[PDB]
Amino acid sequence: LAPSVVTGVAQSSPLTIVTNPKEPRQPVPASDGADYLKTIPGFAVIRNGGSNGDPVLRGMFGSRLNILTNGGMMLGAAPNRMDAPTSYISPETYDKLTVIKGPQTVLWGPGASAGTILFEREPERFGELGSRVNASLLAGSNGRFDKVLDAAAGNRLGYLRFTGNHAQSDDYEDGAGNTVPSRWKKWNGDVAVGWTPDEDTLIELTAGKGDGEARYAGRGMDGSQFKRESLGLRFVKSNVSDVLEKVEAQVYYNYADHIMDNFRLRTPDPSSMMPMPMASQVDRRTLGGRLAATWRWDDFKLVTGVDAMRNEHRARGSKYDMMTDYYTDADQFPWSKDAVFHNYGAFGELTWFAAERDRLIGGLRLDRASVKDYRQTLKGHAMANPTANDTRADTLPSGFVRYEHDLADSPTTLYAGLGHAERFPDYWELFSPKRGPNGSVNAFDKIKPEKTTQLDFGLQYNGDKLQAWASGYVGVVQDFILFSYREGMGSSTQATNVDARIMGGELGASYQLTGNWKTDASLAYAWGKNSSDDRALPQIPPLEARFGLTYEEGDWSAGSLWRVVAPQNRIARDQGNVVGKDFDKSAGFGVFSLNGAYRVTRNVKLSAGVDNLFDKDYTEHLNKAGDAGFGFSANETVPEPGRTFWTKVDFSF
Ligand SMILES: [Ag+]
Ligand SMILES: [Ag+]
Ligand SMILES: [Ag+]
Repeated sequence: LAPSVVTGVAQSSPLTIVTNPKEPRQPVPASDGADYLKTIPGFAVIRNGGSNGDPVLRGMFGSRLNILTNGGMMLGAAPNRMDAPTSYISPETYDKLTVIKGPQTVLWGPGASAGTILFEREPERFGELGSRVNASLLAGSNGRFDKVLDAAAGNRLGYLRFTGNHAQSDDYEDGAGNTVPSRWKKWNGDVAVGWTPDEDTLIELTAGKGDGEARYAGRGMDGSQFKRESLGLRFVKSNVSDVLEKVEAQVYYNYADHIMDNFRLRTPDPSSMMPMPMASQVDRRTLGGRLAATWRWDDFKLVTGVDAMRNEHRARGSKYDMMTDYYTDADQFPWSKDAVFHNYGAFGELTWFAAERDRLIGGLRLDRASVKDYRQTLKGHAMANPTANDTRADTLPSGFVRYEHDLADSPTTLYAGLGHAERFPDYWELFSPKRGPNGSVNAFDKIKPEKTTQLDFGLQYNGDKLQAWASGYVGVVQDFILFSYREGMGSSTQATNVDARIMGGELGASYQLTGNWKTDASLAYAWGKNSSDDRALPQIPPLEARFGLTYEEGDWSAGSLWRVVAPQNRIARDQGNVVGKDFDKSAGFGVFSLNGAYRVTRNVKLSAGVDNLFDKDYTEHLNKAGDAGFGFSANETVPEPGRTFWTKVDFSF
């Protein structure tokens, strides 16, 4: 019952990881969504700067991960994901983070081939009229400073709840002593109003907003604005009848308003194809809802429902009077809508509790997706858009079966699962490519959906001294949406569909040596082949191992962590996604860290860490190339941080 610092999260039930994001984490997260996934084996991150990394799950990028917040979808607006969904999330302000690996759920929306990720806030439970507050402060190297506050008050009938944060850091340094362009700032504030007439009923209104900025070593431009607007309403009714156990309904609204320039957090590079000041503003408006019923009886549990989502993207840019010095900022022109998406779905999951050591789970969903290209003109001056105002649509079924078995002698679950997932192309796959497949007018017009078929299998072992887990996967992907970079100038990109094979897995254990000594370890491995061109997939994270050792004693704990990464020699030069491309094989490396925690009272607890103690100078295979306007040469990727120190206090009254 001593506190400690999180260095890895184990897989708790089959395919499933649940963690409390308010816990300290030993490579200290930069207050964004991707960094809180680093602690879960299977996840890697593309670094852009000091924050707003792009999460990669089992080597799978982008919307193949379905990342929800309170059930709703946040989508950003940069043409090259400079503002990925996770850049708007602050995990500390949530209560639960859940990951389901593989296409093994249909409850949370379309296209979740790689996995679904669920940041949740839980409704307040208030008996007598009262209040609660929990908060934290973090301080560290390079001006790192974080405030987080979560307060609520209410009684049996209802509650008001506020959660907020402010967080920042200056440019960090790499192990070689170089200052990396990488400073950032984020703030959020969210209210929830809860009404609970009887305990069978809950109705919750939520609203919030946030803003931020980020310097990006790995881009020619910086994020001067990350405006978020959020509205949500949720209704849960339990115990409707003897078989109807729950009914939940949900509506959300997320607006994202991103600015992107080369003069507010940097100087315009005179040597680049962009010597003059230049901003570009983009927005994303997402509206969606969910309606689900949960039926329970005998040895069965059936969950049925529908969902729908719409979203809209606009952009507008600055102009530079090149024969004067006059600059007209982007907000002096009207927005140009360029894309609208629609999806509607119906879904069900059935569970059979055969016997008591036996579970069978099946799910199915049918999705109707559609998109309309609203670009009247394109990009090199302006030119005609050959698909102006065209629509296209498709109907996509997905589902899975999964069998779980509990052994009698020893506490072990074995599971295997077959799943099939179909994903409509997202905004970036249809609008961002400069070119589509060969002989197409553009990407919007031809890029096919992506269809994944995958076998998932693994085990859970829950002893008293030894907890172990493992999940492996083999799958094929039809019409994998691939980017190829055809620099030669600037860099032009082409979207194509290819066939792919994928395999890999994660495994981990945590063994209690004595009352005071705990040890754990994990390993994550992804692998991919372009079957169409007979060559590796690009942008695949290399093999990864974590080794932790912890000593607990009464009210305090001290731990050490080794992270060890193989080189990546399977690469696909000038291929990748909307954000990055492979170019060179990566070096293996090792990073070491230390941490401690101390509980000073039932209300106050302390934490501290040294990240990368030996000031190792390294980079990750997935990080972006650093920009020529900063110090970087060709394909030199962004380095990770050198030694950083952090300390943190947690309050809970
Ligand atoms: Ag951008
Ligand atoms: Ag620019
Ligand atoms: Ag320009």
